[PDB]
Amino acid sequence: TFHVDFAPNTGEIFAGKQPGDVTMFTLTMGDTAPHGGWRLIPTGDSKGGYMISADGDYVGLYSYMMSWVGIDNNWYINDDSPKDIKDHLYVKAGTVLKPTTYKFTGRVEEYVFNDKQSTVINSKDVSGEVTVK
Repeated sequence: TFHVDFAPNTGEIFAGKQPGDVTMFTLTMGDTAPHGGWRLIPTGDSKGGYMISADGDYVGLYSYMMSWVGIDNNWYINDDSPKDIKDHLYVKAGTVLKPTTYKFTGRVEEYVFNDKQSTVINSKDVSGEVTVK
């Protein structure tokens, strides 16, 4: 019922100063069963909303669909609906990328609301690696 697909850009990205926004990873989340929302928690070396290169450089990522809350270490979206949500984790135009492989690790959490509080009903560890030349 609950499902999470997470994946590197299936395309090819090349290094240098990116002339447009570019998606590093796609993030798709959905459940028909009832629910209030979704959050992505960047774990490990990714804490803070980063991907990390094979060389050790940390590059910030943005979410198309979700709001970023620094003090909690998560992105979140409130959404009552049965449709897969498709989000892109991307870098902004102007971001300098290197010829290397970038890694992101996180945890997606599905929750439900109860008038005052939210409560986690499913959870999945996501992980991926995207290469550039």
